[PDB]
Amino acid sequence: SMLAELITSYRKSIAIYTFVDTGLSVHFKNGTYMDINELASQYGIDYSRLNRLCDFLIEIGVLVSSNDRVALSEECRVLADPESMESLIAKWEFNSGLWNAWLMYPKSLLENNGKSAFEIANGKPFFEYLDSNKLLKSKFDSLMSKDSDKMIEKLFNVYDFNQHDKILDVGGGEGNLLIRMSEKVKEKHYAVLDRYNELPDYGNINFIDGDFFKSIPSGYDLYILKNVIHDWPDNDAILILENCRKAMGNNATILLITLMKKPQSNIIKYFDILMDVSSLGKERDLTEFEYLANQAGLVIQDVKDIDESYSIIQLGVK
Amino acid sequence: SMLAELITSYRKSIAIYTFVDTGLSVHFKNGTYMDINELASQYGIDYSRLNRLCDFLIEIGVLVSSNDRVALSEECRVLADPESMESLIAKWEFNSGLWNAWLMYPKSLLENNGKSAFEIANGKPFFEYLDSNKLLKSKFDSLMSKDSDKMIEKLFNVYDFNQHDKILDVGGGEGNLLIRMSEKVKEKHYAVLDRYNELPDYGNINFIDGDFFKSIPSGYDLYILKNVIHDWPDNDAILILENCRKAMGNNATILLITLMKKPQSNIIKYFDILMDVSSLGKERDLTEFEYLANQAGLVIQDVKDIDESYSIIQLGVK
Ligand SMILES: Nc1ncnc2c1ncn2[C@@H]1O[C@H](CSCC[C@H](N)C(=O)O)[C@@H](O)[C@H]1O
Ligand SMILES: Nc1ncnc2c1ncn2[C@@H]1O[C@H](CSCC[C@H](N)C(=O)O)[C@@H](O)[C@H]1O
Ligand SMILES: [Cl-]
Ligand code: NA
Repeated sequence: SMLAELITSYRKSIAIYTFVDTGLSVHFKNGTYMDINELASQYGIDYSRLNRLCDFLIEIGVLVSSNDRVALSEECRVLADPESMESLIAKWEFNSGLWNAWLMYPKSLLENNGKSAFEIANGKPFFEYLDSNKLLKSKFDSLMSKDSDKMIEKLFNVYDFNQHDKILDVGGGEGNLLIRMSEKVKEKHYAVLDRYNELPDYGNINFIDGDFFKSIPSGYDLYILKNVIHDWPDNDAILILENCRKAMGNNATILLITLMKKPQSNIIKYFDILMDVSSLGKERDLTEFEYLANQAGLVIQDVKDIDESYSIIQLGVK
Repeated sequence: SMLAELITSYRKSIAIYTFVDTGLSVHFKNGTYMDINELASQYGIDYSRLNRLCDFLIEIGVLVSSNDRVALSEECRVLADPESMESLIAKWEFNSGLWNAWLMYPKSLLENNGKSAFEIANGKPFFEYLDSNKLLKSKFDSLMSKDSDKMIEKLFNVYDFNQHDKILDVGGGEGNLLIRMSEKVKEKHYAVLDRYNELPDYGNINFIDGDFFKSIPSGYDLYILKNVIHDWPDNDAILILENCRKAMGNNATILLITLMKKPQSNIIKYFDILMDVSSLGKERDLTEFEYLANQAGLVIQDVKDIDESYSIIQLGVK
């Protein structure tokens, strides 16, 4: 039945996770056809068990078959590229911490104690958990950087970054937004604020180890908040925006790069439940963003679509 | 996108898990509409968080909406019934033991050291884990009992159980197959063999605490193996059938009630990966069953369809 299919859908996700995690995926570049017997021998996997996994991946349209040889389907070819968005999701999404968070979604709803399903499952908030696991953080950080890679060209078209001299990426992680930005937009003071166990290095980017709940570095004319605000409950989001307001000058800009609840967005509902489970975060409409801005002592000056899901919100001091 | 959607489709599974586990589903009997605010108040869930879950359940076709009011979709009305197949799956499938088994699927393939993904994840094999968790075992056993409820009518008019005097259900669990069988096939000697922390009690049914790897009781003219063989690798399946051979008389019958890889067996690959991860089990075609029987000194006398996925295989002594 349709309902039976929905309940067992998670097995499709796990089949893809397994294909990548085993190291098999990177042998299927450019829709090339592989002998399963050969792969099984190389990796010391039982042929029959590997063939049964491939049969399932054929059934769900990830693999195609021809003369006892298997290739990635046209739509799933990106899975052979380890730097593809889909590969980076497959290498992050199924980490034991986030996987177990989902089981505590019901408990997190019934308790209503300000603890996310993730914190109930793992005994630590999401970003504390990442702070304690270097390899898992690099997998998350890599996925976030790929999001900046996919958006930078769309971003240039909707906002003139060249009008700014000093730019701070607030919660910028690896700082890939500014790395990509620095390729077209030259002779700027580029800086990134995040939580770092070790400060990263890249060109003349000023990486600052800090905490946007405590303070925001002053003296920047542009403050960028990309995929930050949706992580946080209202009060936490207001504190970040308020710390930004107190740090910034009267002629300075805050630019939110954010998913926004718009009429057509299936994808925002998937992010909404992920944000809830991960950190009691949420996706917001323009009215909810207006509320955050007003509470923080800011005003929205401009709103523009980056694409169907993503938008820029330009704020100044009220 | 189609690949991205397959990777995140587990969230659909968790959404239904959550809807049942919170106890929300039983509130929606007879396709009646509910106010989401009243629902939230009844269960002490934050209204906004419950609304966001409901928006996801509408998107995936579990709920239908009329403004602030939601009802179960025609296809998902069974979630209101706590005794439905889909409800019993939702209450079993997402136990932390089996959920975490899926993460160890890649390691189980690469290790190839006779240990299931379940045993790697949980530190003990599937049926040992159920031995030590009574509440979880009752949820597993209930789901198995429902499978018997579903096929007993089709099973009656495919095999004449009335021709036998003494019947043993080997790995029969709660013994629901014989319970339901006894309703229309009366004045028989019914017996169930399984591993029990406490003996079930029903009518004249002889519940026997045993281990089908060690011995099968003698003196029954019918031995039923329903949904047992597919749990086991070839060597364990042969041993079970060997123990049935050594127990049974020359005039006695073994009846395998089993999922079979046959033409128009739609959902066999889903069960196949489940059996692999759970206990290094597998689904088999008639040839593979032929091999198991021959190795255990048995002969396939008859094969018949129960439905599109389930078959009966009639065995006698070679
Ligand atoms: N207290 C805090 N102070 C600063 N940065 C924080 C923080 N808590 C979380 N973050 C950072 O907020 C980021 C959210 S993910 C978004 C990353 C990046 N802006 C991008 O769009 O690709 C992470 O890099 C995380 O480390
Ligand atoms: N060593 C063993 N000896 C006896 N029964 C065993 C066993 N290992 C597993 N089982 C039982 O095998 C069954 C597999 S599930 C199938 C149950 C039932 N025949 C039905 O079709 O609904 C479980 O009840 C489990 O407890
Ligand atoms: Cl939330
Ligand atoms: Na960045």
